[PDB]
Amino acid sequence: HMEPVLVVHGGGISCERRQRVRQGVIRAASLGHGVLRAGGSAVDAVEAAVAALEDDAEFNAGHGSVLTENGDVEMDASIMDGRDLGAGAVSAVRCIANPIKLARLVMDKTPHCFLTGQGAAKFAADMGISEIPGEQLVTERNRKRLEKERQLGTVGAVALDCKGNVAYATSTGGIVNKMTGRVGDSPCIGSGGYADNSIGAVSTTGHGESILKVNLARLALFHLEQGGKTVDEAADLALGYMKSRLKGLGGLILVSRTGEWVAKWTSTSMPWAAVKGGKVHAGIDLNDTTVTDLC
Amino acid sequence: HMEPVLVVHGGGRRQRVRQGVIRAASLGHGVLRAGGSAVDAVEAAVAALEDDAEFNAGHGSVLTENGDVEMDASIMDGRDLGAGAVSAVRCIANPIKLARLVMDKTPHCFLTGQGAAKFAADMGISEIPGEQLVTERNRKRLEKERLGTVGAVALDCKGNVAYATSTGGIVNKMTGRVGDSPCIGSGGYADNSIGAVSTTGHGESILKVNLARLALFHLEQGGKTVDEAADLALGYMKSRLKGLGGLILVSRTGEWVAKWTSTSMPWAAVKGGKVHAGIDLNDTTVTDLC
Ligand code: NA
Ligand code: NA
Repeated sequence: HMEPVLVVHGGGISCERRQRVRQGVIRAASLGHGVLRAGGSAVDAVEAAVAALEDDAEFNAGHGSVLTENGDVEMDASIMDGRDLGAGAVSAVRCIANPIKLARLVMDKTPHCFLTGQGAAKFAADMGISEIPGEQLVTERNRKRLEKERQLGTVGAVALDCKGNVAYATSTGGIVNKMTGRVGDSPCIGSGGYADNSIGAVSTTGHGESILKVNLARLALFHLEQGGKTVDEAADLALGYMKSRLKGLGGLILVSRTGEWVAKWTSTSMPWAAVKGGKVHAGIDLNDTTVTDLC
Repeated sequence: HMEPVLVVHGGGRRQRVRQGVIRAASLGHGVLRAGGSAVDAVEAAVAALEDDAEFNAGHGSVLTENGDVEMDASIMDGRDLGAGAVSAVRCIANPIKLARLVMDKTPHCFLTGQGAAKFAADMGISEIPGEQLVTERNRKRLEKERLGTVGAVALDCKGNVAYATSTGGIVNKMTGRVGDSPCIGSGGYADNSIGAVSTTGHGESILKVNLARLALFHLEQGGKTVDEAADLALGYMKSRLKGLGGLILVSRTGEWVAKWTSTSMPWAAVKGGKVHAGIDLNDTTVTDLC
């Protein structure tokens, strides 16, 4: 039996904002950790944590997603089971409250790993999931950001369950003013995340095009798997390469198969929280990390 | 200035198929001999395979559950890691040519569905009637259910590498299913520091192991040949997931290979005046370029 670990991240700050964002990552991580403490799977727990961050309007996924060039919300998500490399993903999903829950259904109920657009909507209907009015996903802060851009990152979770299984989930609204039908890294296995019981699990955030081009999640783990490196060093190398090769900035969370974990970023900030044992860890910048008793 | 290489593959009547891969690799190699880029050359080769009704890509793509064609394609420039991809494209003759415009004309790497059609429109590319991409063999195969991808890799005269991959997907597939072909690291990968790969076979498996980047991971922790890297990458997919397929690979120094674990994989390569081609472990031919 392994001691379970759940890590979450938000994206990339009106001080009353800092505090709600911090509260949101702590809530989603404690929620996912609760699943693991009850004997649920790593997959069950990442789904739960990421669906909570989707429902939280302060984060760029589900409700609160950034807007496309058309003032529309288009969402991407992916989930992976490190035991059998099971995977599900959805891209350019519209009018769906919880894209990560649809991605998990692609994984579990179809022989495919990735559905897009109208195909993903049809499958959602076949699963009994209802469409919601598009404007319910849109916030006034995001309308404003859209106008500004015409003259935020992802959400994610990694887990290690009591049986030694790892999983990631990632979900996002994308990048503000994106072209209709743009697909970023978050639904793409290898880039937005990767999970393998032989190594570990990763979920990423940042400049999606750079993340895709270096396959950042899978890269962090190649570094971990070849030896002589801790989770910290493996993550700094992977993010180090993205920055040096492409100038692309971002962040990642990583949990090894032995339960060591890290949150690292080369952007200015990355909301994150982790729960292991009886302690909750969280922060946003280099200097504001806190640790408190779980309850 | 390096000796240039172009490799192509098909998926998984045998003479027409063999002629196709050879025609495609010679076309792409001519681009390189004229001093065109690795990207130029992979685009040209895959577009030839798209146009050839014998290969599952572009004209000749397999049909979805609704008897429709939906195509995926990707391209990557190993010099700066530039990349473009499209998924679930309908009514477009040349998906790889759209993928290349995504790479060169947008600040994005991947477009899907109706957004990709809108971008095609912005670029001046016409939609064609959908039935034009449909052959009778494919209407037939769709009945029976009630072929893989195509690819190229290239090394050019200045030492740059690139891949392209394009596919119609899998017969009777779910609407909006996306496979490995448009996904960077899985349908292919290219990086001047190592090499380029393009893949074919069971797409979900190729996605789960990121087959293309995996082949290169084996190649880059040196003292391994391109053959060994391919067998390792492919051997892991077979053993871990029982997934079969194949790949083509060329290193930054010009060594190249075509490997597969499926029953066959049409392939061709052109290097130093010679054209190599095959379908099975047996029937390999080498002839001079004319
Ligand atoms: Na949200
Ligand atoms: Na074709």
